[PDB]
Amino acid sequence: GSSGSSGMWIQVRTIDGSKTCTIEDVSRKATIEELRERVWALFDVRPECQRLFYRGKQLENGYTLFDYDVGLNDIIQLLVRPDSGPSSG
Repeated sequence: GSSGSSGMWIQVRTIDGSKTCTIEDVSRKATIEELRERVWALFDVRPECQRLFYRGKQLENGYTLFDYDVGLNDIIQLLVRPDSGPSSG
């Protein structure tokens, strides 16, 4: 199945620039949906509230790093959204 002796890591820095993390255990064919989960567990921010930007390109979800051709140790600006109302299912 998912092969890859060595794993991939990236630096998730907040657009503002206050805190930076280093997500590990990443695959070249790893979907973005799986990535958010991490940033959502570390920064405790929903996968929809937290925004990911790379090279001035609003990173999309559903596709795999391969699709976007992401590099190893690539910095991606993280922009989270505020409450934005009590809106809740």
